[PDB]
Formats: sequence, structure tokens, C-alpha cells
Amino acid sequence: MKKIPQISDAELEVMKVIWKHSSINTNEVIKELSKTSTWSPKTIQTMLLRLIKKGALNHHKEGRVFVYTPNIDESDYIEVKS
Repeated sequence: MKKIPQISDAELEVMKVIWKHSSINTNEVIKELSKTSTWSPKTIQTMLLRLIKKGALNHHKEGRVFVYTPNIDESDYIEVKS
């Protein structure tokens, strides 16, 4: 459910990348993150899942890939007990 993003630097990298885009789709996201930091796709899926679960990133299912719309922007990485 919506929670303030309890973000680790590793997740912050994906936030940072994503915030440069209007949104981004899964393929492009995995590719971009893999290129910038060679983590297993599972890692990316986990990060995405976290951000989705926490209501940090909302997404839209574009048939096969899911497009990520940042729910947070103003609250640029503020870990408060919430």
C-alpha cells in the first residue's frame, strides 16, 4: 500500500534513472539498469516490485510490458518512519 519510499541506494539508482524519463517501460528499464549496473533482471524486478508495493511507482500494463509512472517526485528520497 502507499508508504513513504523506504529506499536503499541500489533502488535510488532506478528512481534516479526513471525520473529522467516521462515514464519508462519494463524492457527499456531492465536494459538501462543492466547497462548502468550489471544486476540480474530479478534484481530489477525486485526493485520495481518494492516501489510498486510501497505505492512509490504506479504502473500501467501496456499489453506485455508495464510502464512506470512515478507517484513520488517532490518527496525526493525522504525515509521517515511511515
